[PDB]
Amino acid sequence: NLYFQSMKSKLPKPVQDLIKMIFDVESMKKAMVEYEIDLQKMPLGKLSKRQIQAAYSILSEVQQAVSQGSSDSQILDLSNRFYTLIPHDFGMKKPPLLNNADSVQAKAEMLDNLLDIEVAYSLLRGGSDDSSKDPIDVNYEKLKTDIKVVDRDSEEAEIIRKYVKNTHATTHNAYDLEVIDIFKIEREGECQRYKPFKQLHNRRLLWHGSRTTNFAGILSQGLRIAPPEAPVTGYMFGKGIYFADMVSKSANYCHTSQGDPIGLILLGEVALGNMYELKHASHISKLPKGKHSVKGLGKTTPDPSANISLDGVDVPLGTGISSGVNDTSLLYNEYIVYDIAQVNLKYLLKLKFNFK
Ligand SMILES: Cn1ncnc1[C@H]1c2n[nH]c(=O)c3cc(F)cc(c23)N[C@@H]1c1ccc(F)cc1
Repeated sequence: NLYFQSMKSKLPKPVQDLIKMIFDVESMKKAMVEYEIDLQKMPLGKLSKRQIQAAYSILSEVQQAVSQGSSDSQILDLSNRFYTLIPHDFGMKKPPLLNNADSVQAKAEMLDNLLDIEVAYSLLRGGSDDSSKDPIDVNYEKLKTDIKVVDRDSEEAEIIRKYVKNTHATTHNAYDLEVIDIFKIEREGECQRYKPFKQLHNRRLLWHGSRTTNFAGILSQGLRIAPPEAPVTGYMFGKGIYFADMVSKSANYCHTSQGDPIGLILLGEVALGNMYELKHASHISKLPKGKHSVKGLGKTTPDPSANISLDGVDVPLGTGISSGVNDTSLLYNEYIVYDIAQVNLKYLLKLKFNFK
């Protein structure tokens, strides 16, 4: 042409850092190490969906054996089959026999994380690996998600920072949160998928935290419901998509540590409709007619008189008050939907966790 075209990224610097953080191979590897996976038998590139599906089904059979009665033989078999799919490093300490709810639930949570890691990794290795363009921009494109920095002095940013400041507490005072960057995101196709559900009333802007190593999968594919193969163990309100109205609650699901103290949390617009309100666990197959979601009532709720609207989207950013709620085990509210299309992701926050 007339111009020299640099091989540098065409993205702004905070977006570049976001892409590097979510495609960080070192983090993928650390996760594998923490799970004690044998990395020579099962390297990052060897993880597959079919493998993960089959391992979930095994865990469901373990769960059925725990609730409905087991033999030693059966349990040993299921453990052997699980570890054949997800090989364990014998250089490390003996792996747990899968014969109890905690182990089942820890392994299911491993599989959720590994699935998103596999997604990230396959996106990363796929494509034209030619230098026709910057690696950062190529990996950005693969997310099929528009990501823009929200200007810090814009209305949106002031509202968002307020939602964070107010709904962060002195209870989970392990850390305070600091907003580093606010991104506006739009996943390809999601607005169209969401449209019909926009018709329902009670649309709310709610938090959803997750591990950083899951975000490539989250952005490329959107928030998902655990598959049918996955065990039900540990799903307080069954297999759906869970959100909080207090940033403190969602931030726990970032599983950030003093070692890596930055996490990512979403704000999504969720079409709740009529809410089935509950005070304790209850695994949900069907929902009562008239209801389109569940709300788990907590001891603490954002002050409803300090609530705001956006596009006719309720933003419950009031400071946390005692809900007055009688006989509940939940510290905080939760909201669950059972159809992936009831969610429209709007923002992604990068936060600093300042531990004490
Ligand atoms: C599995 N899952 N799917 C969507 N969200 C989630 C988790 C969770 N993710 N992110 C959140 O912010 C969150 C906010 C809550 F108030 C409550 C939540 C969550 N419970 C969820 C939970 C449930 C079962 C489980 F074995 C692990 C974690």
